[PDB]
Amino acid sequence: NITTERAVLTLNGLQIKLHKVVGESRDDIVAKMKDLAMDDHKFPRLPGPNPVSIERKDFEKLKQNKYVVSEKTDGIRFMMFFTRVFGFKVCTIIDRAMTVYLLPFKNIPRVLFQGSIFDGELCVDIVEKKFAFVLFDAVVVSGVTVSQMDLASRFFAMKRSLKEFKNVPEDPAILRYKEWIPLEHPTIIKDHLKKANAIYHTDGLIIMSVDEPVIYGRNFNLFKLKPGTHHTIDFIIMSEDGTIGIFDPNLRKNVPVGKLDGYYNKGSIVECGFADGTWKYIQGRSDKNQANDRLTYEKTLLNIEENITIDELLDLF
Ligand SMILES: Nc1nc2c(ncn2[C@@H]2O[C@H](COP(=O)(O)OP(=O)(O)OP(=O)(O)O)[C@@H](O)[C@H]2O)c(=O)[nH]1
Repeated sequence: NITTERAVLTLNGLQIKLHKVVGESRDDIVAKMKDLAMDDHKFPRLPGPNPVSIERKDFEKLKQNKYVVSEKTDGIRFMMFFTRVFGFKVCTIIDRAMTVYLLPFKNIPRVLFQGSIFDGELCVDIVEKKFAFVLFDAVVVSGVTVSQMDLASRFFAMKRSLKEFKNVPEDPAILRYKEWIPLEHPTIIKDHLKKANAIYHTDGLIIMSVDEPVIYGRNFNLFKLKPGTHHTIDFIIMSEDGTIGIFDPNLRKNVPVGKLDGYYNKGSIVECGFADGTWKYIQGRSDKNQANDRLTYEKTLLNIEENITIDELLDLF
């Protein structure tokens, strides 16, 4: 059988009970995905890109090349993976740390089970108060490697495979498709970004290359933008007086980086925002025991300083 364990994910006030696939069953699915996606990176990872924050330096690049833009859905990143394990057709969703859950839909076409790797976001539809799975892109469709084709081709492949799929009310996530809008259509982007934020929780915008193949991992040419200056970091309290630290993952030592005004419990993780020269407390995170790492800190500082906005960026076009 596939060894399961149950688990519940909470997003936006709503929760989904999923079977987390465990042990050797998890390991087989992962290995299957690694094969299908032809990924020979020695460290386990989803076959899809992780964005970089836009910087002022990239504005040139965007002006020379072709790019699409979309809302940055706030949810959990999942690679959706159709396959067969032990002869059985299995629809998995796998997260960035390579945690597998089954997510079953009644009417998935059997072609999909020849091997389909789609990328997306499990998220909540605000209007409907149900979960949605929003597809960004496809890497392999019905055994056919689509990743080296350009974006429209991949969507053409993905949308073809699902042409006959209909979601039934008892399915756990409504499947939906990211509507990608060309960066040279600002009025079409804004409207799309207005209508999108009626259905979903977003965290800005994603800007993606119209034609490059799929990148697995950090994609220096996939840019995210956070609306305005509202970036945060998690520090660890290194002293009861609020010396905040940031984690150096290769020292595995927390480095003293600032101080907060207040009394704090040493060892706690505080989410802080920058304002007027200092970090300010926003919320304590009882769910974390680790601060963010130096690179996220060094990068977030640059972002705060650059203060790119959605309106600057949308005005460039
Ligand atoms: N690649 C991609 N990611 C998208 C898209 N829409 C939303 N996202 C999400 O945006 C994330 C971007 O990475 P980050 O900016 O680090 O966001 P995060 O993983 O929520 O982490 P924090 O920023 O620490 O909250 C992706 O991992 C996706 O989960 C999209 O079209 N493409």
